[PDB]
Amino acid sequence: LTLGNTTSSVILTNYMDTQYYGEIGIGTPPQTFKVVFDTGSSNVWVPSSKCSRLYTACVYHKLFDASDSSSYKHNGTELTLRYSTGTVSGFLSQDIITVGGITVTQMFGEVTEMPALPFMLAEFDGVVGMGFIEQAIGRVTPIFDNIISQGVLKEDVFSFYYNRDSQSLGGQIVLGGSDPQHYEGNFHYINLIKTGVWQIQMKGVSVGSSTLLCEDGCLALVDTGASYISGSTSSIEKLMEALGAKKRLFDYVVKCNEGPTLPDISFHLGGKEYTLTSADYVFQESYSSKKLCTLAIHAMDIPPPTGPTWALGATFIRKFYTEFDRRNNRIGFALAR
Ligand SMILES: CC(C)CCNC(=O)[C@@H]1CNC[C@H](CN2CC(=O)N(c3ccccc3Cl)CC2(C)C)C1
Ligand SMILES: *[C@@H]1O[C@H](CO)[C@@H](O)[C@H](O)[C@H]1NC(C)=O
Repeated sequence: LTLGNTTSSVILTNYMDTQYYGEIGIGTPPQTFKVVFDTGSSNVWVPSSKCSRLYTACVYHKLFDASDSSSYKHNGTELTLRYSTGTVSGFLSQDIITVGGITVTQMFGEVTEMPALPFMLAEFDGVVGMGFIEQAIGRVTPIFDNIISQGVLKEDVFSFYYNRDSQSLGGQIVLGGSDPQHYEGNFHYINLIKTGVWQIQMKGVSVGSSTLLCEDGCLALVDTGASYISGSTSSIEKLMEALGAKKRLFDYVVKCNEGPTLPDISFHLGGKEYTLTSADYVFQESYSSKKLCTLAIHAMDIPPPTGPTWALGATFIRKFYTEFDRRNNRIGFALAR
């Protein structure tokens, strides 16, 4: 493990508080893509020019054209990424990828099958997984592992800052460090339950005074690629019940007036109590009683080995700056400023 003296940031754009993405270039000359950085997976993919135009999602995103890249190297083995809320499919390819000014040779998936629901709902074109090789499909090396192999980063860590807001910085990732301009107080760490997955032990979840949730203990996925906080269907039904929340098709709501009356939600992680006020988790876009406001906390059942498990996504990261320590297998939380 070589540690140099470089640091890179990626500027992130915030879309509707649910999608955070920046820019990467692929090939010679670079073909730019908007991608999301997902600690909850470990592959890289962008949609491919070879994606049937009968896939509307492809007609609406940037497509990588190998035949315009003088650095592309063929491989072609099949690939399928089955995420919690949708699937993509295609084949492996190799080329140069610029990310934060760092240039790295990388194997990625050229997706030739991307469903309208949901990809038609995506602002970005692709994903850059920030997880370990233990979660990478097709045994493909992760892009951070590859960057780490170059020995240029100060520390074997990267940090996420998601702003709430929308002219202003949308978000920011620091490869090989953190940006103290974005957090305050001290960091506080937790060791990953295991290596291979950005997940940690969670002691309890309290809704207001009356602590409903996992009084015993549970798992928490720290997930930069997720818009919401998610828990087991079971856990979430009880959580929601105590908020007077009404469960609809894909989300929970409450009469827009009742939003601010909603109590605090805390999550106990290694000693500190991480609390979110209603303003932190409601989409207050009205104050009327005649209108339903949505909650940034979904119900989602994740299977073994990973699940069952809570997910802490953009709803949480927005309040607490997050550093992913690969060297020590821990995750620091600080108060985002
Ligand atoms: C292969 C294996 C590791 C699966 C387990 N990992 C996972 O499911 C990932 C865990 N992090 C979250 C991630 C969210 N996905 C869900 C998804 O639909 N996106 C999405 C989000 C918002 C709008 C539109 C879209 Cl499309 C974003 C995105 C990133 C494609 C799935
Ligand atoms: C895809 O990469 C793997 C991993 O090294 C390799 O064995 C395989 O031969 C590649 N396929 C081709 C056709 O280049």
